[PDB]
Amino acid sequence: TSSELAKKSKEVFRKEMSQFIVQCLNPYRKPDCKVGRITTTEDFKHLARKLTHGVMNKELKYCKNPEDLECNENVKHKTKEYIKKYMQKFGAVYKPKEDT
Repeated sequence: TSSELAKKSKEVFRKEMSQFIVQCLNPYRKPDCKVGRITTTEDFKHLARKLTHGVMNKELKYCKNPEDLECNENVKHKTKEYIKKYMQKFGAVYKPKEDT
């Protein structure tokens, strides 16, 4: 049932994860963020979207069956760790035009 299960699971996942990523990015949008400080809300939102999309794509590659495409613990783990490591490339400020 995973073709349709996943229709709903990807949107739910991407939503959960966008919220989780949003939560994760929250300290970065703060004016005293040392690393990967998010410039603007639009950038914050764009990045949250983008990160959701990259976690999603990478696991869709290494999972292939979206019955497991969930913003689960494993995924969260991978995500927030990915996020940190990701934002470390921006430097002080988040500069997506100089992103990977």
